[PDB]
Amino acid sequence: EQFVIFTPAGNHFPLVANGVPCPIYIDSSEDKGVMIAAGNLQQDILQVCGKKPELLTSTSSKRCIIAGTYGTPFIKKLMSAGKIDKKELDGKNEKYILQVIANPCEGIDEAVVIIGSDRRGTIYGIYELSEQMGVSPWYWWADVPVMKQANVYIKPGQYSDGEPAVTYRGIFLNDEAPCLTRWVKHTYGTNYGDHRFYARVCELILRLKGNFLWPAMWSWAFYADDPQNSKTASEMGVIIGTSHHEPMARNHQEWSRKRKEYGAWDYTTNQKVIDQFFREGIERMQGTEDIVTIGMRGVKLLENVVKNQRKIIEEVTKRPAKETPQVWALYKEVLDYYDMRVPDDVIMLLCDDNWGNVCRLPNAKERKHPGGWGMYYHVDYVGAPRNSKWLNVTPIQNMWEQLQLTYDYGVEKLWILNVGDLKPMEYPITLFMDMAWNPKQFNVSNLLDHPRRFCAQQFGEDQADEAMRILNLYSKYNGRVTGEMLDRNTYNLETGEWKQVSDEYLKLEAEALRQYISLKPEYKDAYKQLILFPVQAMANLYEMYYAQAMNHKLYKENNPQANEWADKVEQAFARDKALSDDYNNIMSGGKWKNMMIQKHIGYTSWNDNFPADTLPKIYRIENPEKAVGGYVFTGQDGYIAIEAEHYYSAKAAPDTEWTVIPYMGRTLSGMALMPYTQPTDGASISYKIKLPKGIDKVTVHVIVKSTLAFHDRKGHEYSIGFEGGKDQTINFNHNLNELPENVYSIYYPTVARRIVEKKAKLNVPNTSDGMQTITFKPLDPGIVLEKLVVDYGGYKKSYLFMNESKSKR
Amino acid sequence: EQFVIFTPAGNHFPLVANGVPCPIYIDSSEDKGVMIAAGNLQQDILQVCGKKPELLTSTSSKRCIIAGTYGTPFIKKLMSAGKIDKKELDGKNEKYILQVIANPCEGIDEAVVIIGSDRRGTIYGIYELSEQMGVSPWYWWADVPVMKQANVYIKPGQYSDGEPAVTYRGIFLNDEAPCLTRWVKHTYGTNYGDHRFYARVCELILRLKGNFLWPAMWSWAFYADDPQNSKTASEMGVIIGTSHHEPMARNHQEWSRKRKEYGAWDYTTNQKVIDQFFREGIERMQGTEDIVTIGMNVKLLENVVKNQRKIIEEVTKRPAKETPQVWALYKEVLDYYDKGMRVPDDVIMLLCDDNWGNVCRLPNAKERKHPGGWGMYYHVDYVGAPRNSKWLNVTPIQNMWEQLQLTYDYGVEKLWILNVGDLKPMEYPITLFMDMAWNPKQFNVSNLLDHPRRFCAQQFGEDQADEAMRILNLYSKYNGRVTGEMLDRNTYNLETGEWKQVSDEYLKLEAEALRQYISLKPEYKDAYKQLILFPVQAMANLYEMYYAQAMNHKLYKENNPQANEWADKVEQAFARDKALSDDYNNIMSGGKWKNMMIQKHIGYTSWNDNFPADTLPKIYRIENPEKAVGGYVFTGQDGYIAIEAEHYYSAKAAPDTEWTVIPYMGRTLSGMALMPYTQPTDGASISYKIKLPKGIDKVTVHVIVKSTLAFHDRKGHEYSIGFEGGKDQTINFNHNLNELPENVYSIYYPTVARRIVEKKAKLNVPNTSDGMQTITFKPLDPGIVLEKLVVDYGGYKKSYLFMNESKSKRE
Ligand SMILES: O=C[C@H](O)[C@@H](O)[C@H](O)[C@H](O)C(=O)O
Repeated sequence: EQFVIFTPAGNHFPLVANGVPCPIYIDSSEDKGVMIAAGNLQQDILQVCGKKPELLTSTSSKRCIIAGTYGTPFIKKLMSAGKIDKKELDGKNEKYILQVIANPCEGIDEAVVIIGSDRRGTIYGIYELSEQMGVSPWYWWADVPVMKQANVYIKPGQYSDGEPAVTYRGIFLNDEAPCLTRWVKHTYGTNYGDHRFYARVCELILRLKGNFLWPAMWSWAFYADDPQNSKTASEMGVIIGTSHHEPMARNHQEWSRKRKEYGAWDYTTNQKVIDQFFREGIERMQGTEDIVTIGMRGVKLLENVVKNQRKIIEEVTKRPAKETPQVWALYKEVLDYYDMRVPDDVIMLLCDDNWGNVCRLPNAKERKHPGGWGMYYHVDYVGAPRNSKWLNVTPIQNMWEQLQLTYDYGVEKLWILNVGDLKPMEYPITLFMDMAWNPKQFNVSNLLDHPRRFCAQQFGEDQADEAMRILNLYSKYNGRVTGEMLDRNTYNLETGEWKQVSDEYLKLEAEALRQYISLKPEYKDAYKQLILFPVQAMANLYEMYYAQAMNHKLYKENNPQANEWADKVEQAFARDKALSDDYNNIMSGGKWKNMMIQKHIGYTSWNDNFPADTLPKIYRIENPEKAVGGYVFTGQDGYIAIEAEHYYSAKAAPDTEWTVIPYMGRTLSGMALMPYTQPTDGASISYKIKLPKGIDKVTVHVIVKSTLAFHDRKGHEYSIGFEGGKDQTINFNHNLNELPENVYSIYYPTVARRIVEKKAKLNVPNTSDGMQTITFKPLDPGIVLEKLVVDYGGYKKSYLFMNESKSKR
Repeated sequence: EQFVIFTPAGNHFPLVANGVPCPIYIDSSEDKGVMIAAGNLQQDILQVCGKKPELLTSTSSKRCIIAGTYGTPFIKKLMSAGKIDKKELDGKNEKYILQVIANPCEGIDEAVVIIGSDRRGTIYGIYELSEQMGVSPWYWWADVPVMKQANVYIKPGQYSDGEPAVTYRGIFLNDEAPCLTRWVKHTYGTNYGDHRFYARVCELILRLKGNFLWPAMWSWAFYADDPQNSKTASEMGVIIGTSHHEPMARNHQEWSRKRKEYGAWDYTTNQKVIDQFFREGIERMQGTEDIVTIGMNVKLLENVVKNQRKIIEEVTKRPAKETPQVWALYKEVLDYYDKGMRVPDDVIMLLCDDNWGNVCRLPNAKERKHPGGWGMYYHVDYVGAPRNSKWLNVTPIQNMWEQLQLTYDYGVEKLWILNVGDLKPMEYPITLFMDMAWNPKQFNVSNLLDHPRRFCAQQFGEDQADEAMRILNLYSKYNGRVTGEMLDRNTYNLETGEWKQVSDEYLKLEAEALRQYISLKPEYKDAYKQLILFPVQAMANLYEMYYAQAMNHKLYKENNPQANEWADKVEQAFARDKALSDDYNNIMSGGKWKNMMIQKHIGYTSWNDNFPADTLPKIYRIENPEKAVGGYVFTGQDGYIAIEAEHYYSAKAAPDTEWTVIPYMGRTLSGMALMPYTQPTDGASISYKIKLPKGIDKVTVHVIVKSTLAFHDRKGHEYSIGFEGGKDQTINFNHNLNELPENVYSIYYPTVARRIVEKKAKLNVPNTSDGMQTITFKPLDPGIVLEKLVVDYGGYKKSYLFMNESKSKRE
């Protein structure tokens, strides 16, 4: 695989040495596609080493790069210069051989030689070299830097990716408004995708070793909007197709724009016009490799359409229909129809369910279909049950798992990926393309090596593992539920599931942020696009909805903590906006402005009908300073853990106030009678609980601050007991001193941990009462009550004394 | 309070206008301390505006700053001219008045005037002006940037911090090796703390408005190592003391270093030498404001004190009461005092916290009349039982406040001295401590957090204050739970999710600190790292290390090869701990703080750091983890059994297929699928062994498979699920997952978007003699990916992740 190294070494070809690149020889007979690729190679080398290689007029230099395409005597001489068997490329599809060859031809001492079995092979060779020299396919589309190199040497040996397993390997730009469309407008000034735009797309497809494109078709018409569109793709070597409901090489919008003139999209009543519309599509794609969509939705009718479309193809081409590549999509009713006559030569394009699951795969008879089978796969969708157009939400595993299946069932003629706006599907696109190239090189053991190599490529070797880990995780997390379908109820609040997934995503963000700040500066934009932004956007969205669910829970409980969670919803909502603003406007100098504007907060339907991202509903407790006391707890799972601030009522001693010390202690806060200069006589603080009826004993754990015996050598006491029962008086610190028996056995162990936990076994006075009241009475000043746990079988020893039990006030 | 503003305004004094600072006049009569402070003021102004104010030779400039100290004739003349009453300062302690004054003296049209009741007051005035112009006390000690200003104006009015509530307000550099000691050696090129180092310390103390210092005494001797030490402190205006075990103004090391000559630290047998050692301490500190530690059976201790005070009188030719003295009551001594030990009236009785921020003893109402007053020695760093805390700040904001307010309310107001360890990273507690000692009654529970908020505003700017304060408060609280040294895999409860909770929560805090960090203007990054980010990251990571270690041990005991991942995480976090500290030491602030963050903190088995180095916590790895598959047995708890599909007991593949784990596949752990999908599944099964309570006769089993569709056969995919000893229930999980009108919107699209298919099967539990059940999943069609099973017998709660996996072990 890896033939480029970045240090000089003997019997290694010096492609760049001491900053100086060798020149490039392309024979002038080569297709313009090869030339375009060679030109990009030149530029890539310039990016790599700082000097532009010369494009040689003739076979004259000691060391150079030679690229060309099988079928030429120049290339024959070169293949027997040396020792490359014709059978390595003869009749092969989209294959290159890359090899350092000594004395390749008279006037050249040594060359790295790239020979394609056809022009795309040659292109793929060229781009393989470009890629291995450190120009990612994503150098432009995700601002992946080209690491500068003084030296670039090529290993001896013969290098090939072989032939692609899947014949046509493509993306479909779709769901393209508003992001791609406004981005294109912003970047190119055009209210359509013009050839400058499609030149970038096509360069990307080819660098990814794809060869196929369904252009954007919502409001654009690839063939019609810019007469250079087709020529650009075609000369670069990208095969163009149309989506499954765009027959006969016409873009949907060519009809829609002239609907009043064309009239009805109905074959039974408007056939002459539709046939002619069709005919013109075929005429226009003659001379190209484009694949012709057949069929039509306005069974004997559909066959007649297809019969007629194929006649039209024959009339236009003066060739049998079989010689024009065709695809018939088995998209909906049509699949039912098929379960109908389809000619042998036609690619039967099967569809996923729009969510990455294949619906139908051919059986063993079906697989004998000479035209082959296709798969149209989604990583972006607008439709039921809800649009997924925001972030990548395709788990790496799921794409792999269904594509391996797809290939194993003999679907190998055509793979086409709905990529939405292209960004931010950069990774799945790459996986898709690599899998279409060679699905059998992938198995469960090595799957993650793919995102690993991708991350090595995008962010460097030293970042690959950790970036891959995060890429894999965010893809998984996002697979769970799309941002659009995520809301306050997706996850279970009461079980801790929501907190778990929210905390987990934030942990992933922390990690992504560590990685981000560790990057060399030139990787930051790519990492932001490919890793950090999706992670932060989703982690924050999670927290928003998590905080919302908490807000609602606590609001129903009349607990003024609801207000904090409301703040968090507002903050996260604002953060969502700041994150996208940064992606659009700041990142990459605003190169991707409008690529990240998809509405995602406010869906009440499958479609994003609603105007804009909108604040999830939250509630606030008015006068939260007064919303204190009145807490009643319901025991669950055998215990009641009570944060001391959640008292039912309290009564202060004279010249004192029960005071909440927020954050005090290990958990929520502390309650203390203040000031400490006053006796506490008659103060108490009471907690109301609901035990299951019948529980007759509890062990109450009382957690106070590790206050020491500062006022009175006897130490501090409080009493704890049920209303209606006997109060136990506990002296919680009389042993917290330096006396030999105490100093190591209890004193130092205790004080370093800042709390004192005392247990009181209490008899429940009447086990028939609905509520019990536990009352804490500080008998000495300076006692800070932090927590109580009423254990009736379920308490598990916990440093935080367990999650607070259910309550409401 | 705030008298500096940063725009021009009428009736406001232009201290800096147009980038140009007005000059400074200090009368020649002023103490050198004031001069030193005025010199720093000059520098500070230079930092702020870019131009160094002139130190005027004489009272000749239209506008200038004038600072001086009550009692000089120059200041006398100045106050009896518009319009400052003598009573505002006469006899006041460490007070300033700062006031714009018109025609303050012959030759000056207008001045901002700072008048201290004494030289420290003046100094504090000066530094108040520095601070309000934007020079934090932490400008050097935590690299807090000085926001440049073209214009700095002073509000009219009279400004004062009053008198400090607590007379002596100090820090104790302690536990100082290896960090402070090596940092000093590295920075000052000395093997001891010299006067240049102590000048920085003293500058910090004075800018914080403290006045007191117990210098580092482990391997250094402040008085002896550099003869300029004492002079420097003394002339700056910092009072020097020694720690409670260093009587009579001798540093402990002065004894230790001459222990052969000396020799026994025993008053009963080596009194002549010890008395002389003492006498020399008192001779040496004459001329200074230093406070003399006294003390050293009860009759013996009284005799020592009697003799120390005779020595003080002999040396000073004055009554002992005129020499400030402090006698620490900890341990036996406190009992002696209770038991009835006579302490002379003039002595400051220094009470001690428990080394962990809790006061041990406060004076009662009678005791509080002690004329010498009372002291509190408070710790935010400690080397001792039960275990050293000398790594990070671990003092919750609330705790320092809560005990210090108590301390003050009980009339302990002569002397507050804070053990600060290496000083860094206790920057915040030190500030809180100093501000509280200044004025404890300024603080209450309702405004407490405004203190760290102002601190964060000051250090990181206004726009960062709230969020930095929030993190500061939280990390301080989190650290208060348990010290890094005392934290280990057993601190938190693993089984309840507590460990995960606190680990995840700290990492969330780090995420937040990181957001904040990367939002900062670049000049704040070093200070924020020192003050917020590093402690947060260091602790969050430490938490994860120990959390991962606990998980490792749990899973290892279960013979579950997942243990290995957790082991990786322990190694990684261990390595991260090192990277974090390396950055603090070497990269942050250009390596200014090299060696300040080298404390050992991973490896404690006992109270002291007497182990060679931070060391990898013990982890265990399952050898041959690819073979450590199957053999899982689950124990139901809480009314359900949630089973990740990979955790099967046994499996049998169909011919030419292999049960294959697809890691990460699905919503939780992974997926199990018979591969490849080109083969019929005839006879394949995968079985899970569970322990139900024997009373259970029916369960609803939720079977979670990937939303695979009917790709091979229009009938769709089936599997069977059932108990060994019971009937296998066949479920067709996707026959309805198609575009047929009945299905397309009701079930098809709602299902596939969520990537899974959950089917419930009510199963009867067959009666087994073992109490064990085996539940068996049989894919009858290719391409089925089993992800999870939940066996619900009353406890299942509908959950998107189908609830935390139940307890299991294998083999
Ligand atoms: O914790 C402090 C160090 O262990 C000692 O040098 C110190 O002298 C004593 O333990 C103290 O804390 O005052």
